Amino acid sequence: EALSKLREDFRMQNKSVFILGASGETGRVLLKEILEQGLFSKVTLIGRRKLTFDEEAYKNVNQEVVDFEKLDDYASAFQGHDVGFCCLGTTRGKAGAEGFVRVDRDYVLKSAELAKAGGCKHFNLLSSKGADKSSNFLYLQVKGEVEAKVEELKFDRYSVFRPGVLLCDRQESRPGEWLVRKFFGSLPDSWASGHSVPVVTVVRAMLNNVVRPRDKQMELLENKAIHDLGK
Amino acid sequence: EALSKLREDFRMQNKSVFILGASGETGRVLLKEILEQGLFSKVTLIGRRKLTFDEEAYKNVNQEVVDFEKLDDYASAFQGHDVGFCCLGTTRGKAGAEGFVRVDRDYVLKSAELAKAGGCKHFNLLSSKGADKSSNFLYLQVKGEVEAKVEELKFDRYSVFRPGVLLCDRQESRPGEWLVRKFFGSLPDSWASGHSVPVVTVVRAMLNNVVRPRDKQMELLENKAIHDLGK
Ligand SMILES: NC(=O)C1=CN([C@@H]2O[C@H](COP(=O)(O)OP(=O)(O)OC[C@H]3O[C@@H](n4cnc5c(N)ncnc54)[C@H](OP(=O)(O)O)[C@@H]3O)[C@@H](O)[C@H]2O)C=CC1
Ligand SMILES: NC(=O)C1=CN([C@@H]2O[C@H](COP(=O)(O)OP(=O)(O)OC[C@H]3O[C@@H](n4cnc5c(N)ncnc54)[C@H](OP(=O)(O)O)[C@@H]3O)[C@@H](O)[C@H]2O)C=CC1
Repeated sequence: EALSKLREDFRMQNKSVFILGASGETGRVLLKEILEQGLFSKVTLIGRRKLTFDEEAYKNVNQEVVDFEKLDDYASAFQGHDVGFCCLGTTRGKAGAEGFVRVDRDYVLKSAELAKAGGCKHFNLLSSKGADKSSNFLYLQVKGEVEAKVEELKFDRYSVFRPGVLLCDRQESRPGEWLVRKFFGSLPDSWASGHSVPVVTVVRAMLNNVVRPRDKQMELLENKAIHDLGK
Repeated sequence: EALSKLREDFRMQNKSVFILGASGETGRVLLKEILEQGLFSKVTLIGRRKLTFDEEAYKNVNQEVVDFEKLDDYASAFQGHDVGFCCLGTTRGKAGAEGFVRVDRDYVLKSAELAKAGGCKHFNLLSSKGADKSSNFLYLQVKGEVEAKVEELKFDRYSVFRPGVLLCDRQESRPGEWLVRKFFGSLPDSWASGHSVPVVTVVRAMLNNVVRPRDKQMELLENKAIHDLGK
């Protein structure tokens, strides 16, 4: 109800959004929810390849195909958007150690830099629970490092999300949750919420947050807060 | 290619199929793949509630809404199908201990009994890795018990599938796999396949198996075999 009011006010602001990582599993859910909620008057995807869609609402989605190795040459793709969401990410297994840093730190930071120069007022970064630039684990070290480097850009509003392992298709209430929980010991039915979170809940938290009036310059939501806001 | 030949031969046999648990996550993927592959000339869902669908192919799907507490009164719903798939299942958290036994053992066994009496020649049961009727863990004890009780019905062909924890949306190649694997230690990139499996792979294994000519009266596929056959 109050949230409904915030969404209406937000739609009246005629805001545009750009998304990095829309082809990914979190990104595709974010795009779908953005279209289902009709929060933005213009939606632009920025990525390495053109995507093909099903439903009709996708017909109005703009796509900017870029070469991340020469991103500066595609600076125009980052011009004029009010809000940005970054769901890009790879793994060491798929890209090697250096390739992982290249995507999760370099491409993300460069994109953020171009977005700031392009007028973006609210940048949203999908990070991970445990992000720590001092970590000895490459994945968490890089997440902590890129969080800090994007903070330095000083967006009017910067939101960092640190979800636990991403679930899908109600895994949290299906038999697999019982099997995993039992493997770890005699635990309470709410144990899973501490280390995991459904991707739809993460997206709902991101969009419920986007319609709240800007307050603090930097917001960082840990897994519990994501569960609470993504209700 | 050889598999393509088996599928063609199977379609020429004009077989009908019934599915229990089509509303579930594995069941819905099984139904979708059955329609996409066009393996059966008649598809019937048996369950506690009527389901509503999207795509056109679902228009020919028959639905039998039954009361599992009085299943004998719905014996006609099990009449005449050649193949049956059971993807029913609940949890202790959702149904309590007795309620879990009621669904996973009682409803499943009763359904199998009615299917056998109804002429079903090939019954497929979705069980779990670790199923053991002697287990001290309720979930695995019940899975092991119902596997044995259905074996006693002596279907012409009985296939039991024991998948590890069910994944979805490429979780096996996304960052969550790296996080979970690292939590467990320094492990090889193929570690996850030993304890988990994508639901689509499970369904593909089930359907690749269904088109193979009957050989042994009972077949039991463990997680590795499911990964291999569900390629
Ligand atoms: N999955 C999980 O459990 C968790 C994930 N995270 C974080 O959330 C974010 C999203 O994760 P998730 O949705 O699972 O990721 P996915 O693997 O589903 O999506 C990854 C995205 O990044 C893009 N990408 C990857 N490599 C490149 C590249 N070399 N060049 C250009 N684009 C690239 C992909 O594009 P393309 O389709 O072209 O490859 C895709 O859009 C990541 O930053 C991840 O670290 C946080 C907590 C847990
Ligand atoms: N998820 C996992 O990781 C694993 C699952 N398994 C096994 O695979 C099977 C399928 O699992 P999964 O797809 O995740 O399950 P889901 O929870 O997605 O689906 C469960 C199904 O059982 C039906 N069901 C549950 N309770 C009742 C009831 N009281 N009366 C009638 N129908 C009921 C559901 O119907 P409705 O929609 O009406 O509730 C639904 O069709 C289960 O037997 C599970 O134990 C095996 C290995 C791991």
